[PDB]
Amino acid sequence: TYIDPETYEDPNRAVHQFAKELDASCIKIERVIGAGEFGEVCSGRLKLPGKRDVAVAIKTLKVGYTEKQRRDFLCEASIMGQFDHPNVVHLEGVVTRGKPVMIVIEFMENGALDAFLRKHDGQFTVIQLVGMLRGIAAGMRYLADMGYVHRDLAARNILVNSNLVCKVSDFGLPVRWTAPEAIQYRKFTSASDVWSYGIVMWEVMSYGERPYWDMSNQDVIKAIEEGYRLPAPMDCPAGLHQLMLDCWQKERAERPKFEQIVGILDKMIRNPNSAHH
Repeated sequence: TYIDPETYEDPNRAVHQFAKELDASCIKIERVIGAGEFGEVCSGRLKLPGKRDVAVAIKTLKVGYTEKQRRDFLCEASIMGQFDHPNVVHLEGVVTRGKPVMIVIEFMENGALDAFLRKHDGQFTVIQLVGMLRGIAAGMRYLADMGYVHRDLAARNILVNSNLVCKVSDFGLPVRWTAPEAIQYRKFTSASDVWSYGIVMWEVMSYGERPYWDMSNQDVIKAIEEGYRLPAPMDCPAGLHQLMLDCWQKERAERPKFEQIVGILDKMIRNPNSAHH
């Protein structure tokens, strides 16, 4: 079960409990692949004993960090280290003292899902896109069952590997992805994650359009309050859009659970015609 590392009196102690310390000499930084909240994100490789090198992403904590930043940065590792599922990004380990501070994660060659789909706009069949959504739902089902509420589920936080497997990422600690009760009353639960999941479905079926396009945050909020919901994207079957609508139920208890979502998508894969009903 998920342990919130901020329940520890010393959060540094949780890092060492859940994340393997790595020798910096075994980490090769090859290229800068992104900017993070805390420092550059790089691709490279990690040398493991007896094994061929594994390709990794390396999140750096930029030099000159405070203790608070180090703590906040490493919290991601102390959370990610607790998980083991095919659709959740795997933690290789961390470098926390004595050498440049880093979190080392499995390399996802194709990067963030929203950018990936924008690049490959119109190149995936409904069944392929549904397969991606099913992977994300299976990752979320696992997390919800572990007692973990994500809060920032969005296509930009889903990573895609060279085999097109989609995995949940971003375990550190927005409006248009967030359930109304979470925006207004800070009630974040797995049911508000299901609302976010609905938005992710729409992002996927639209090949990475911005939810609600150019509407302002305030206009999104008001629209949702009046019963507005985003339409089926081009080529999106009606049944799949109905599942989005179900994720966006005003009353959180009426939204499907992730287990139900997985089942529904599996049925659309086995019987693709049923995606229209």
